[PDB]
Amino acid sequence: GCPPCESCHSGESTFWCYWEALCPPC
Repeated sequence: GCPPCESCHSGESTFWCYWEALCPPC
């Protein structure tokens, strides 16, 4: 499950966005 698109891709503190990174934008 991809968390809110406000994070990840140079957004907020990246927890798994540098690792899994499978979080498409809204």
